Amino acid sequence: RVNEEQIYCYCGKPGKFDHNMLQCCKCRNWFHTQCMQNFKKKLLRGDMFFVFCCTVCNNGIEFVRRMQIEWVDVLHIALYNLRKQHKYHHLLNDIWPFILEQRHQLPICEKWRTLPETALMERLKQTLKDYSDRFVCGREFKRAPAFYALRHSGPPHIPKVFLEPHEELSDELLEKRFKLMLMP
Ligand SMILES: [Zn+2]
Ligand SMILES: [Zn+2]
Repeated sequence: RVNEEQIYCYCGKPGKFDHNMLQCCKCRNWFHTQCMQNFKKKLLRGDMFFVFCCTVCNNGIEFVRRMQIEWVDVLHIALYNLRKQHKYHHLLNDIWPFILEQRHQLPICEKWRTLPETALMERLKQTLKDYSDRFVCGREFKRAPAFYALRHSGPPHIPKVFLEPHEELSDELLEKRFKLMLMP
């Protein structure tokens, strides 16, 4: 009755989407990063912000590009990796440190990367408000609210990129068609 059908990589083994797996834009098949050619980077759980095209669809040349991600993406990644932390998460105590730890590693613009901490705090506070649909705000008794959590169980929202088989794989096309930003 309830057997979950697991998708498979071309290697023949199953896998998890939010755990080192990417989907080809052209063929729409899923691949283990290891089962890819020269992809060897540890990936935070939920972080799939890449544009991938396999060797089959791209004339034998594997195509990977890292996306440029916004603060909401960083926050969703933060809350997704933490929570899987025995209800909510204090902004200053649990969310703030983690982003600071990973700021260097995250695919964001230099402005975001080198942004002052006070200006960063207010920017993060507002982002969580603008994205109230994804983030619940929690308040302690007789305390200003400092607690946040994902309103639902899901991983970071990531825009789907599906190309026609005959289309060029230019960064120009990806930005014109899908409104994406790519990390240089
Ligand atoms: Zn493919
Ligand atoms: Zn595989």
